[PDB]
Amino acid sequence: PLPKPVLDTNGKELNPNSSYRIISIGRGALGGDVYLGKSPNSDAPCPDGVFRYNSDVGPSGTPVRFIPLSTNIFEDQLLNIQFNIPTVKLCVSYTIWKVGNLNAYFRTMLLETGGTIGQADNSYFKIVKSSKIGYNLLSCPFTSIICLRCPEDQFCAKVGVVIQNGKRRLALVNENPLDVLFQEV
Amino acid sequence: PLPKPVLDTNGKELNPNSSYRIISIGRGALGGDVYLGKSPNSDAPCPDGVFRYNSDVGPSGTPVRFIPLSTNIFEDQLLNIQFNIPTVKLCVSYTIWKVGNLNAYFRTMLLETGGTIGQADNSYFKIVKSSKIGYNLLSCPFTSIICLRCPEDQFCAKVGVVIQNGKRRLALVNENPLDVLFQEV
Ligand SMILES: *[C@@H]1O[C@H](CO)[C@@H](O)[C@@H](O)[C@@H]1NC(C)=O
Ligand SMILES: *[C@@H]1O[C@H](CO)[C@@H](O)[C@@H](O)[C@@H]1NC(C)=O
Repeated sequence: PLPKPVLDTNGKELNPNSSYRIISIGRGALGGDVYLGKSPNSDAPCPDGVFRYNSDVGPSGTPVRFIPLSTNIFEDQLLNIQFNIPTVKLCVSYTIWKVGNLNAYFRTMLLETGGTIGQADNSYFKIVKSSKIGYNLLSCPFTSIICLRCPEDQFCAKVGVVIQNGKRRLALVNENPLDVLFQEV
Repeated sequence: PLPKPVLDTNGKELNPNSSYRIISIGRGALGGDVYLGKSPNSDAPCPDGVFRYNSDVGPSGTPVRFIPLSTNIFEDQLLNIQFNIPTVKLCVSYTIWKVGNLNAYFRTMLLETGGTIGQADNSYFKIVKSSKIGYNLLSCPFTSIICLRCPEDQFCAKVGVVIQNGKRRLALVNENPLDVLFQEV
């Protein structure tokens, strides 16, 4: 059963050598690209939160790029995500996607930057097919820990949104995964 | 298939109304009861770490008690653990077992106090049968998050030991779960 590659909004497969906006299936109010923001309650000296805009009628998202364990970007395979933007050089670290510590208010972990590439921690995601339209992101935190009788001894979860100060904040959810598309820039 | 009850070192089942030492199968140097200590690098104002002693030839453990979702203490069922000791009343909270945030050095989560009873977070454990001798503790953190295709959509892990400042610190492990016995006091 051959690994299936993830495609952009043009059919053309996903390339490590290129940058993409993670854009929303949902249209208008129901849409808004993923971007890099500052968490309302973060002590980080850089923007460290992963949000989507509240409508698609405003700014484009922040270009991300993907980093497989492989050579190519496939469905259902661990990878790193990283905002692909020039930074002031305190924040030079705060571009790699990561899943945070458990947040008691939201009872889930939230997406943030400050992650690492190549390492077995909280910085691994999966692209997969939505059960509805397009693609879902997964977060597979704790790759170093045997998740008992789980697929491949690995804990993974769907990536959705919670509302944090009236902004859409990507977080691990149980229902309504964010369905997304990748759009080269 | 009827729920199996967890028994102490006397055959008598485990009772919410009683206190137990979590003691080690291993003898001598290989033994040492679970106890309540202060983490070498904790900012907590109370002792907040779960350790076992380095030999069984020293002090007895700290009595814990168990708190089922049920009425009775069974194998393979979520429960809370709490040190059962009189406290100075800052620390009155710092007796309920909990699993910490991911620790990058050890690449796992560590056992600490500061947990809560009854709530869907990081304070849930399971008693089960060791694959070798006696009982293993499990930690099922993140009960609020759908662990995809995992048993009951729940991430669980074995509880073992790492060495933190030369003391034995209970933590989520992959191999060598701590095999234990419960001994009423
Ligand atoms: C991108 O750049 C390197 C340069 O050698 C190529 O080998 C190529 O395999 C990499 N991947 C793609 C999709 O271009
Ligand atoms: C302990 O105390 C209460 C008092 O009513 C009893 O109902 C009993 O069911 C509880 N459980 C055990 C094992 O004694």
